[PDB]
Parts: sequence; structure tokens; C-alpha cells
Amino acid sequence: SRLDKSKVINSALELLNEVGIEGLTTRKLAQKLGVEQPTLYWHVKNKRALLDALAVEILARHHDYSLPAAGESWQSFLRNNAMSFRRALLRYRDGAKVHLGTRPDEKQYDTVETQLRFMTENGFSLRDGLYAISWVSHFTLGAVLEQQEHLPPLLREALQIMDSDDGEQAFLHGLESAIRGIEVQLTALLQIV
Amino acid sequence: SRLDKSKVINSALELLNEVGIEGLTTRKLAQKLGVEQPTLYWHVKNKRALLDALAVEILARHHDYSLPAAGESWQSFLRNNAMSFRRALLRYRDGAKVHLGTRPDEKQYDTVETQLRFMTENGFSLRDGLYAISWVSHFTLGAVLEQQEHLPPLLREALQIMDSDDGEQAFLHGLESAIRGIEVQLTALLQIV
Ligand SMILES: [Cl-]
Ligand SMILES: [Cl-]
Ligand code: NA
Ligand code: NA
Repeated sequence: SRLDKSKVINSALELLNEVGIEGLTTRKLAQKLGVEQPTLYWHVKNKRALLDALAVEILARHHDYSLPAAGESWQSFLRNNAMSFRRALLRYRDGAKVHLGTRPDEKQYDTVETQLRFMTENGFSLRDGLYAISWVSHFTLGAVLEQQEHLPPLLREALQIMDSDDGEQAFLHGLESAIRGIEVQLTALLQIV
Repeated sequence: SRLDKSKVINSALELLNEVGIEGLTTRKLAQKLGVEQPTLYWHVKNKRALLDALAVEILARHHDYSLPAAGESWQSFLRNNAMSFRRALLRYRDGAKVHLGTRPDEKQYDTVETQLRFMTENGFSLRDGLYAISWVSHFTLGAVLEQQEHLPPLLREALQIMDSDDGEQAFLHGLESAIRGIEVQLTALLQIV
């Protein structure tokens, strides 16, 4: 009904699944909604505006582990947050590309602030706390982007394991390797590690 | 001169820097080259073909640490290869997007085969060897993609450090955390770690 912000966004998310991020246009949204382009332009000025809104919505609907639980270890937080971020990005076609193409908003910023506070209370310097969250982000993004976009002996015989599964195993394994690296760096303090 | 494969690719790389990946079109390449569209179509059928060629070329020109040196430790290999991959992707506008949007070729495949052999001779199972290389890839890709695409207390006071530098420090730090994670998993063998 018909041009509520929430309805434009929901039709635009449907459209995103049909046509992908490069195909998504305000012209096709207006057609989908049954409305003339000037009518829609009142509500959504351009594709950049649209895409910004979609990015926010994807995370608001699906990124349910954005914040640490009470008593939770920093390791669990990063593991749960990473898994949640990946799931959220995998829900819509080109979901990672939508996330990438947008500047953060007051939400992301506010959420990241609480995450930095959390990490610092657990012994991280601001910088290592920030490097940690960023790395998990970059790693999760790269994995999903590769998953969503799309012969020699050894590569063959390993691929029978990488391909009965859509990236999760590798992602989860790499995530544990990083976490343990952070644990080791954290615990070393001023010592050579 | 004028439509050699190598000359089409070099003009197309120049064009990529001017207009970016979504703007890049065979129509603008033909204009740049001074040739009619049917003439160019003989040589390059479509943008997908073009982009595939560009992806290969970027790595061939700049990804100079694709293979391990004689006597090199697996840790050095992953560190040097990662740094090389990131540098190569940062050379052209939308370079990571160009890399992402392409299926690998006989080169990438052949190179990855030699990397798997290398990793396996250093104690990695095929799967952990493969997970390792993939993670480094995903992490490097995510970082560069974020770098190439584009206020609360603690985020502020950390950002004065993340932003006098274009991602390298964070990237290098996260890379060491992963490597140490792999070292720990490698060394544990069948023990609880
Ligand atoms: Cl209605
Ligand atoms: Cl000439
Ligand atoms: Na973003
Ligand atoms: Na690729």
C-alpha cells in the first residue's frame, strides 16, 4: 500500500531478487508498483537513494547478531556477528554488492561504537579492536561476494569437498583461524610473538 | 597499433581507469580506438569477453608473487602472495570488481595447482591447504573492494589511525592474525586446540 517507505523497500527487495543490482532501476520499480515515474521520484529520488535504503533494510531484517550478549566472550561475539552478517548478505541477490556500494549510516556507526566499547573492555586497544572487527568484515564480505557472483589433479581432488556446500565450511574454518590469531596477539601483550 | 590483442587490452585498461567497470562498454572502446563497432566486434565480441581478458591481464602484469620461491616457508608464501594480489587489484579502478566478475582461466587453475602442491608438501591436507589459500583470497578481496568503492566517541578516536593510510596496516595486521591461526591449527594435528 502503495508507496509507504516500507512498501517501496519491500517491492524493491523483490525486484532486486528478480533482476540483480545492475538491472535494478527506478523505472522498473515504478512499473512494478503500478505508478508513474514522477510519482515514484517524489518518494525515491534515484537509484543511489534506493540502494542506500535497501542496504539498511537488509541488515535491519536479517543481521540479528549485530550486538554482543550479556556475559558473552569477545570470541563468541565475533563468531556470531560474522555468521549473522554472512547470512544477512546471502538473503538477497547481489546483497553484498548492495552493502559495499553504500556509505554507512547512523545505525551502523552507532552499532560499531558499541562493538568498539565491547572490544576495548575485553582488553583490546581501540586500534586492534577496530582491526579485528574490520578483518572479520572484509573476510565475510569477500567470501559472500565470491559465493554470490559465481582441470589439474590436486585442485580436482580437493574440490569434491569445497563444492558439496556453499562456502560455509571454509568460511567457518577461516574465521576460527583469525580468532585464534587475535587471541594469540591479545595474550602476548608487549612480548615478541 | 591498432587492434592487436595487447593493444585492445591496454586501451581498455586505460578506459577502465577513466570510466570504471559499469561505464566500460565496447562502444566507448571502439570510439577510443578510432574504429567502427563491427570492426571491434571482430576482435572483442562483448563486454564479458573484454572483462575476462582484463582480469587475466591485471594479474599477468602486476601479480608477481603468485608462486612460492625456492626454500620459502608457507607463511612467507601466503604473506607475499596476499600482498601481491592486493597491489595488483589496487592498480586499476574497479580492479577487484573486474577480478570478481570473471571465472578463473587455465592460468589461475594451473597456478592454484602449484600452490596446493606447495601447501601439501608443507604439512597441509588438501582441504586445509585449500581453505588457507581461499581465506587469504577472500580477506584480500574484501579489503580491496572496500578500499576501491569508498559521529560517536570511540569510533572517532580510532579513525584518526585507520585513515592516515589506505587500508594497508589493517590488512597486514589481519593477515598475520590468520597466518598464526593456520600455524596453530597445523601444529595441533589431531589434538584438541
Ligand atoms: Cl494499494
Ligand atoms: Cl596504428
Ligand atoms: Na558499506
Ligand atoms: Na574471479
